[PDB]
Amino acid sequence: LKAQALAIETEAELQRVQKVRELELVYARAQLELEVSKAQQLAEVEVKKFKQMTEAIGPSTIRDLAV
Amino acid sequence: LKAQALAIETEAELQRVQKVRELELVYARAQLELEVSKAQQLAEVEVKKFKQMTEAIGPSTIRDLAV
Repeated sequence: LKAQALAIETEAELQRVQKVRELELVYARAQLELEVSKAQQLAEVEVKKFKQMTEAIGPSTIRDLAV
Repeated sequence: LKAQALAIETEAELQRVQKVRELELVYARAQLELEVSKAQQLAEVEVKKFKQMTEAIGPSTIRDLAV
């Protein structure tokens, strides 16, 4: 009889753990694409701002700011 | 019976956690585009202000301010 109750509460527990973790995995990957969305989109403003003012000086004079 | 009540309060809890986090994800990505909106738009005033006064000196004389 002690094994019957161990099966009942094991069935109950795994129904919950499964139903929880599967739903938490949806939230986990939504945070990811939002994280990736940020890192790549702030990397655009970094590159483009570097590219604009790298040509203003010119890639012929920038070699003469640390000699 | 203890497993019935564990299913009832697990169903209740996950209905809330799901409904909360899904709505918080909307606010989370609205803060992002506003963050990206700032970083790129203040990077314009930085580049353009650098570009205007980089030509005033001229990219032929700026090499002679640290020799």
